[PDB]
Amino acid sequence: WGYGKHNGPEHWHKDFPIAKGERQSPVDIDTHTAKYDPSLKPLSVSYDQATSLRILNNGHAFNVEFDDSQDKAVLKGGPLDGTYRLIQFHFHWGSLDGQGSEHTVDKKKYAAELHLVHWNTKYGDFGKAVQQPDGLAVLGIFLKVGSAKPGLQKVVDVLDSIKTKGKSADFTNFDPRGLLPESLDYWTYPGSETTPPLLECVTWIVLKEPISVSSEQVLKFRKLNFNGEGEPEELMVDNWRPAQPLKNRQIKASF
Ligand SMILES: CC(=O)Nc1nnc(S(N)(=O)=O)s1
Ligand SMILES: [Hg+2]
Ligand SMILES: [Zn+2]
Repeated sequence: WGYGKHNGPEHWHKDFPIAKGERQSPVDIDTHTAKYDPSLKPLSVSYDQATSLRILNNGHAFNVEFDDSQDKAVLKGGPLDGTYRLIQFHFHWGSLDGQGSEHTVDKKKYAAELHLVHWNTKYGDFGKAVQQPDGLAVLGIFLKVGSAKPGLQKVVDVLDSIKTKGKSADFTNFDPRGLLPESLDYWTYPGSETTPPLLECVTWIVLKEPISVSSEQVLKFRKLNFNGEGEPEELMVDNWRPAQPLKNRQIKASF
């Protein structure tokens, strides 16, 4: 599976038939059919005791991994019942600045999208959590191209260390708070992981307020490679899944 002509999203259904299931992500957020629900609590993002461990290029994107052995960085509040542990975060980006996001907002596509993944602590570990309809919660953040994001620069600089598939680099003392927008106003809906196994286990929480990063900061994203070392060069660009049919679902807004 990958994002190419022969192994791209329009083919993942053959090994992963859940690709055309019931609650698949991403989706277009139509802001006028989004149901403002005033029973939706504010988000409680507690990320001040976060331990980042490392960064690694896994062939389809890079993941800053975190130590989820204790509630150090947790997400609760909003639509969530219970505490969800931060395990890792990654982006999806495009080859140009008019594509990149997975989720769109009135069919508009932004330059990229940050996903901070969290698993429900009721289930003991991430592994058991994806056996559950409420196992995961992914906080989604849109990136637009403008002024540079200060807090994004440590990530951008490490990317030469992990140019190719399989590479890693110790990456401690990274504080994820530096990537959060000013406002925690979100849209939320039942969905899925957007990369195989496409498990229908995610409560998505997409923020309304994009962060901006600079054009030179996102250029560095597009230098990475899909391919392993000593293999033909495949630039890691456009690693996003097209929007899926909302099928029944209604998207709520906290605003
Ligand atoms: C281990 C892990 O995190 N797997 C994920 N699969 N898809 C994710 S995504 N596309 O929803 O943000 S996270
Ligand atoms: Hg599930
Ligand atoms: Zn993702």
